[PDB]
Amino acid sequence: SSESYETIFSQRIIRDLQKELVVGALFEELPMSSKILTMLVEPDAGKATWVAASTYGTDTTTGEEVKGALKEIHFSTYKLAAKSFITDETEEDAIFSLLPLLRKRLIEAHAVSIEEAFMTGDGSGKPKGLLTLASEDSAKVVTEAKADGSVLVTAKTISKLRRKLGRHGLKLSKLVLIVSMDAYYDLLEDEEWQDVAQVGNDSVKLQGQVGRIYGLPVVVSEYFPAKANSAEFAVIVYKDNFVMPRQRAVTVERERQAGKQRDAYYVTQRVNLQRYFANGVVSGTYAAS
Amino acid sequence: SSESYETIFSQRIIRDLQKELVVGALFEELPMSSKILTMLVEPDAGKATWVAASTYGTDTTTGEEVKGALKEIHFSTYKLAAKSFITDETEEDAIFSLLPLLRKRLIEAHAVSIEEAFMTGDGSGKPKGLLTLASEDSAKVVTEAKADGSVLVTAKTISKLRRKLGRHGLKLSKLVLIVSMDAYYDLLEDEEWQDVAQVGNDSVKLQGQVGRIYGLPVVVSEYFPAKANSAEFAVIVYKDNFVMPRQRAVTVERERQAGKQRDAYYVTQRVNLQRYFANGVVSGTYAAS
Amino acid sequence: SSESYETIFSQRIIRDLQKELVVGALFEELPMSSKILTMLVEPDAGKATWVAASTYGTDTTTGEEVKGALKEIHFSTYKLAAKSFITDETEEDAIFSLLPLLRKRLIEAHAVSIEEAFMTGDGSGKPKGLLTLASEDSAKVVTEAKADGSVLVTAKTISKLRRKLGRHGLKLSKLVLIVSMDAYYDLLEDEEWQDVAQVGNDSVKLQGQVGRIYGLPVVVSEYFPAKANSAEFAVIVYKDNFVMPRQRAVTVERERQAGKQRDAYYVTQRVNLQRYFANGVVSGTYAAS
Repeated sequence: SSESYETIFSQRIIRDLQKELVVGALFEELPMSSKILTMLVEPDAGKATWVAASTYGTDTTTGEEVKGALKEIHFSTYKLAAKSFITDETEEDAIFSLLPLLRKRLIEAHAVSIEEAFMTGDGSGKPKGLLTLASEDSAKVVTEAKADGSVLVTAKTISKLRRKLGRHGLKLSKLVLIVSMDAYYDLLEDEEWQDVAQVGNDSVKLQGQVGRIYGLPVVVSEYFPAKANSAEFAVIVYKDNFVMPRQRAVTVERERQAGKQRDAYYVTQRVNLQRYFANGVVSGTYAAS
Repeated sequence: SSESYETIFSQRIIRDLQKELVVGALFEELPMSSKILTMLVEPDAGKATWVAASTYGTDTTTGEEVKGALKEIHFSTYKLAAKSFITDETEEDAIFSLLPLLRKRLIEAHAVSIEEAFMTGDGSGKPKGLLTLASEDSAKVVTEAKADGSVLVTAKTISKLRRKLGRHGLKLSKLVLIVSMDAYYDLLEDEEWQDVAQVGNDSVKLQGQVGRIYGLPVVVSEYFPAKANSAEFAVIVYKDNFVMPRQRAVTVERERQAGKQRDAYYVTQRVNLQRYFANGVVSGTYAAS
Repeated sequence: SSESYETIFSQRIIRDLQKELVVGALFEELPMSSKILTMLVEPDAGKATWVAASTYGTDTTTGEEVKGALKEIHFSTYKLAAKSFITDETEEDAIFSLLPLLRKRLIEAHAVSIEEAFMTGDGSGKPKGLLTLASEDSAKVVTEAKADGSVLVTAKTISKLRRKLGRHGLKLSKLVLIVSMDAYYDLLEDEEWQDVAQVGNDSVKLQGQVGRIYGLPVVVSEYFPAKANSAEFAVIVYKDNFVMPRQRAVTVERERQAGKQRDAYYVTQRVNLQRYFANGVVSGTYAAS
């Protein structure tokens, strides 16, 4: 029964460390059931939470006001499988000497691809990657870094970032920056630490990454191209939208033959990631020029 | 059925979850029953009690001696509702248990709004804003620290007020400091340790607040404006002044229809916030101007 | 008599403890029992076999997708010889137990050789060693130190090599620094300890390797050849790079003759160092360059 049902109820426990890789791999889990879970509902957007039941009934104007929100929350993943195989038909002598050994790895690059696409995705097949949202959140903000040539990615930069988001965001609570390595490359190994960067070690407090640019322990991760023109910087409020419609129980399907003298194990995934607004990130930019 | 009246005390123990929002909420017990509780007392703000029996009631100077008081101790609350939809209609395709998938959110932001209103409010409908309460007694001791950038009082004025109100308040009964994360970047990322400060664990034996200098386990959490002028500290005897005069358990109101492809949610919360005497609270400042 | 079986238990338990000599090597040991574990796959080097299976998997380059990746992962370990008879003519004096002194130091230098061989080894009969496995990748980098003159060498080295380890694992898991005490003579009695060099216990905290560099902890001692041109360092994530593919160990034959009457304790051992990737480590360098 090698590569049947004897281990596959535990590689998902490995995925219980893979999704626990903090490139950003939880905003909020949205457990589910069907194909799509839809709510047409209008989120806490335009508030009005409590009223005192007392003074001015919305005090004239505007009505709704700004959305709202309708879009909707027809929320839906894809099969984001990282289906694998080996040839079992080789190791066929009561082995069982591979059993985490051939995994913890599948589950890795599985998740690595997952957050890779979470920079480098869309909605197609994989959901949104944020560089797609970067180029379209109307905050490709230019020209920040001249980048890879006569550069000063400072924090007046990041001040324009934060004062181009805290609008739609809240203010420094929580809100996140997500960057490149090249960001915390040359904006570390320096005394800048511009208003801040360096490092704010801090350890422990909360989720704890690298840097603490205004306390924000940043996401390098980076699935960018360097090449001067991308983002490094991704200023956005973590605790707003950008939620994770992660759906279901993962069923790797250790199918057998399938010829080629091999056996094939269908490292599934059905999760998704999605927002709640018109806007989202502040995007670079940190451009060719 | 569903949002009709059934998941009920559910949302009350959810309110038990963010009763534990750790900012002002840990206060003094009060299941009211009338509209406004009114007590009467010329309170702890003047007398000077007890007799030396033979020796006397202190003749000419003085006897009244000031005010007083004849205010008196009426306890005036309002209500926190929560008005928002959920479509309890198109979604009927067999989940409903989906209520926990849908809920909390509003009761969350409800409570968020609640304690931010405690920081920021006007007295009316929400109670009085904590910085406003810092403003009206001029707990603003401008400008101890100065305008967001090399800002200079560690616990210095805090020890000044650990003598000033720390006097009709005391020392570590209760004594707290709500701060900013701008302020957390000041006096955490710290080396001192004045009494306690570093790193803000700090011994422990507290109540759960982020950082601790001296023996004041500290609120950061921060619901003011940052920017140069706010009170980035909050030196208040957290056991004397400012009780919550609550009313009841918050009742939720699962009215359904309320027509036209939607429904009707109300979550009537009547806790409050009220003090007694003059001033058992300082704060900041730390000031632009 | 002695020189025989009743020793071996009380001998291999001594081996069961310097088993834990951790003085360079400690991984997750692949156990074996046959001979070769040979695995017929290409590891993590782009697959990550993600699927939409749905949209369009970019019909151009390349497929697999890059070099290579099957080595193949063969694993027949290495029979490790130590050997030393004793005064095998004189526990006819029934000493039972001078060997509690008289043994174990054989396990001492035995394991001394083991770990040296492990981190400095040719490939053959052992497997490979660290600076040796450093020594074909051009991880000999340039020119962070300069011929042991102006050797005040900090962590900029470690910064850009940390960015080299900004790689495909994480940050600081594991990411280490098997070092030299002359490499410590750079950054012991440094005034910096810039990021961190010292105390690196720092409490004590991690394995037994105190001194850390952002958590890059310390293994010095009699491995690095000096005069600048070996590494000062061993910047390797212990996780992704390497495991131990061991099988057996001590099944020492305490054979007898061996002339002038002494007992051939023909000492056995079988463990392994072997890798997967292209790169697992850059280190130093720290060169005469």
